[PDB]
Order: sequence, then structure tokens, then C-alpha cells
Amino acid sequence: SEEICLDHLCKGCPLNGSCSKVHFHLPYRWQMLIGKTWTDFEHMETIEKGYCNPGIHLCSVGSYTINFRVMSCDSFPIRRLSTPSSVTKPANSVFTTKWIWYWKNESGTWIQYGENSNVDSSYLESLYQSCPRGVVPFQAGSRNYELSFQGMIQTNIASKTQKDVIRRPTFVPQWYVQQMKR
Ligand SMILES: Nc1ncnc2c1ncn2[C@@H]1O[C@H](COP(=O)(O)OP(=O)(O)OC[C@H]2O[C@@H](O)[C@H](O)[C@@H]2O)[C@@H](O)[C@H]1O
Ligand SMILES: [Zn+2]
Repeated sequence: SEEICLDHLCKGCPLNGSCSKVHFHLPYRWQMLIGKTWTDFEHMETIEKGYCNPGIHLCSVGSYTINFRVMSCDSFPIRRLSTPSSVTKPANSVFTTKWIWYWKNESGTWIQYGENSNVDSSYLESLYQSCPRGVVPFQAGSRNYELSFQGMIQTNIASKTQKDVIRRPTFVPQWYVQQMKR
């Protein structure tokens, strides 16, 4: 499994070293692939802070230049392990990952769904979890759209205009993860 263990972050994982899940001190783990071994980056929090900004697809960390779109760096491929999505666990599970869904508007900027769309980030995330190849119809004002997960785009069904859609976590710094563990 590539899923960061929630129990290890909170009160503790009873499975100890035999847990099938990943045990890490953060709810995210950023890694590069060198040979046949995934290797931890050094400045995970800086990378995560860049990832969680939807208007940022480039992140220079160390000598590395990271491209989030492609999930590679220099030439090497990267990945972000994660706790489960927050819609998959009760609200008590404070270490779940909260995924925000955004669309890019006329004026070039990223607007959160719900901020007006009749779908919000929890809606879309829930559908995306229960069906990642889905197409979500929705309405905004008097206009009607379809959001294609597998394409990560929204299309106005009348004019067929397309707009990008992006899914990124909310950021938590390590100091706040430590506060949550108190
Ligand atoms: N998911 C959304 N949620 C809220 N508002 C949205 C969303 N997506 C687009 N909009 C906004 O609603 C308006 C509609 O834009 P689009 O539906 O993306 O595309 P389009 O219908 O081609 O643009 C409208 C224009 O096209 C012409 O047919 C007509 O003259 C109209 O002025 C724009 O202001 C756009 O920024
Ligand atoms: Zn565990």
C-alpha cells in the first residue's frame, strides 16, 4: 500500500512494524525515484507548500526543479504519498488530506468550486473517490457544465468552451502537524 497510516500519526498503530501502510511523521511524503528505490526529498514542507498552491506548477528545491503537472524533476520521476482523502473518514480524523477543487476563470485565476457552482470541493472529491472516471454535471448561474475527472476539465455543454480543473490539498506545516498531535 502507498497510503500513509492515520493511526501512526494519531494515537498509534497497533500493527507496529507489520502494518501494510506507510508510517511517516507527516500526512504527506514527497519522494524521487532513483534506480529502483523511492527516495525522500529533504524539504518536504517547501515542496508541499508549492504543490498546495494551484497557481504554482514549478518548485525549485535544492538543485532540483520540480514540475507538479508531470510529477517529475530534472529527469527523475516524483510522487507524493498521502493520508486518505478526508471524505473517506469521519471529521474526527484530523490527519486526513483535504482536497480542494478549482477551476480557472476568464481573468486567469483559480476559483474554488462553490465560491455560483452547485457543487463544492467535498461533493466533487466524494464522487471522484467513488468514481475516478466520472463526469459530473453541474450548473452555475444559468449555464450548465460537465466536469470530466479523467480529463480534469470542465466543458460548458452549450458553447463547448473548456476550462482547466485542478485538485490540490490544503497545506499543513510540520509545526501545525505537531500541534494536532498534542
Ligand atoms: N465552474 C464555474 N462556476 C462559476 N462560474 C463559472 C464557472 N465556469 C465558468 N464560469 C463563468 O461563467 C461565465 C461563462 O463562461 P463559460 O461557461 O466558461 O464559457 P462561455 O459560455 O463560452 O462564455 C460565455 C459567453 O459565450 C458566448 O456564447 C456568450 O456571448 C457569452 O457571453 C464566465 O464568466 C466564466 O468565467
Ligand atoms: Zn500503521
